[PDB]
Amino acid sequence: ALLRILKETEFKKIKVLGSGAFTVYKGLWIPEGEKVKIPVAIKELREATSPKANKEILDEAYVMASVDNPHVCRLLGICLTSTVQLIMQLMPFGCLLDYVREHKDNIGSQYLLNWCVQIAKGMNYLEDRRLVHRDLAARNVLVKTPQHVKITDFGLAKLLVPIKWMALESILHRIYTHQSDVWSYGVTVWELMTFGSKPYDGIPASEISSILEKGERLPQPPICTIDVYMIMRKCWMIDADSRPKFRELIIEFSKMARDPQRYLVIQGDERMHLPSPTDSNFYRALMDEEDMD
Ligand SMILES: Nc1ncnc2c1ncn2[C@@H]1O[C@H](COP(=O)(O)OP(=O)(O)NP(=O)(O)O)[C@@H](O)[C@H]1O
Ligand SMILES: [Mg+2]
Repeated sequence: ALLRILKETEFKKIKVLGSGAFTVYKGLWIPEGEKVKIPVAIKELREATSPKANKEILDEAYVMASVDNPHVCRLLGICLTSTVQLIMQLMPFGCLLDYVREHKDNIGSQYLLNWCVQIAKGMNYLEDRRLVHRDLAARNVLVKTPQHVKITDFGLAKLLVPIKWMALESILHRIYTHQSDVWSYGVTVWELMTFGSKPYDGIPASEISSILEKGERLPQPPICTIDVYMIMRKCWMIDADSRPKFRELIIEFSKMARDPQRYLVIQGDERMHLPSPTDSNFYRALMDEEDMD
């Protein structure tokens, strides 16, 4: 019941928001018998085969329609035609990568650390459900409000290549576990703490696996103390079961979000605080009524 099969005639694509490797549209759901048009997000993929890619897509979409977590985007509906179209809640703020990139001069420690906690809470839920993201990145974290981030694009990757966000065991042997997701998680934290820098900028993807084996890792971002950089460093250990668990990651960034400036050194950090409750409640009443935003 968590996945609504839609007819083509009851939703319309309107404007393109972006496109990657799996095209995302700002669209309009028209419920039958009504005069309202309800904004939705529509992701359309490449070609598809009826004699095959139907249940394979539909059965795995039911999995994606079952994720129930404040920090993981749920698939709401599907339309199975020549193409494949997935309908989800439109998030008007866009991805966290472009967000922190357009707001470099305005992301405090309280936000950054809280975003880590939220991403780890999302990722930790997927593990409790025995599910592997396969494509975690700052571009796959959506901004519902600036105070509430949600992971997106779960289970896309498996049903359909981001070398610079994959663990070595995944580049070399195509092994994808919850511990490989932790690697990608660590890279995402690096994108966030650099305000959106490209990982291994300029280095060809072909050569990433070698530099990992000789022990290149992403550099400690300026604003990071070694406590945070150590945590990052531990995500990219060669031995996957030496990497932190998502559940450990929640507790630690939570600890650090309780004294933000001791762990991140941002200029004027004292003036870029979280919203007052008043602002927070107004935000939620219009944009984010979710049970535990
Ligand atoms: N539900 C959504 N609401 C609003 N914007 C969205 C939504 N889903 C995706 N987008 C944006 O649409 C664009 C395309 O996303 P997508 O096609 O998944 O490529 P990508 O995230 O940039 N990289 P990848 O997912 O790894 O292939 C990105 O700029 C996303 O932030
Ligand atoms: Mg995406």
